[PDB]
Amino acid sequence: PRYLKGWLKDVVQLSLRRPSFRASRQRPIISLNERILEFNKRNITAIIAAYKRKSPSGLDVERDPIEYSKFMERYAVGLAIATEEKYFNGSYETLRKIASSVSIPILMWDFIVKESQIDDAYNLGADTVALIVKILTERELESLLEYARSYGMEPAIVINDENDLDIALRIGARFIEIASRDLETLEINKENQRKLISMIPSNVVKVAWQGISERNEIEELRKLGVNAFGIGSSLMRNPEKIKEFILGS
Ligand SMILES: O=[N+]([O-])c1ccc2[nH]nnc2c1
Repeated sequence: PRYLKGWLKDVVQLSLRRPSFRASRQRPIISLNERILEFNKRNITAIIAAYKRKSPSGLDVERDPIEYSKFMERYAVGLAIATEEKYFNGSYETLRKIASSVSIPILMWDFIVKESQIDDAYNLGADTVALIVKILTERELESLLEYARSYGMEPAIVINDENDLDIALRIGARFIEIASRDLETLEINKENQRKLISMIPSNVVKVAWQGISERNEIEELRKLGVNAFGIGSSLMRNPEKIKEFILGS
């Protein structure tokens, strides 16, 4: 991983030590970026709903993850399931159970720093993973992206500034998450997010993530070329808000 400080250094150290999940996958791979483009062609707003029991940007939410994921199967283009243990209060078992219960694409959200965690995502049933530019060197990013694609996954490459975007293009990202929250300070900068979105080539599948809370914002971002919208805490609180994000109120 890159030289890191503070909580990022801590979470990367923890992830390096994460024991692997050693069972065979029992689920097809279903492409999250292809389904996003299908929604686009169908003029259906594409929301990637996240399940996260906690995050550094929100309070813990104790809801049944299965009931949540079955509800979202009706509406969302894909689910993102936060599996990191210390800061997201996640578990591989929650991912495994959700993947066993739903037939929409699933992204495993965690801090992926070694190949065995991509083996884990595949074996647990996730269709794809995020890879985070801020924590991985270019060589690790390239290696892990190639590794994930050898399983038939197309990872979301997470960026939050111009440096990250330059590295995403350099490693041949096809599917970019433009995160409006800086991982290190937790600050949201939407002006920067919109600038980055305007700099991405039109053939890359773009997900705007973090701080999206209104149908109007989604409509604005769609007009700038964004393909899909990742939304976590507002849906962890009120899953039915997803109906207004897709259909208006
Ligand atoms: O909780 N999540 O599943 C999840 C998904 C994507 C994200 N991007 N930035 N933070 C994120 C958290």
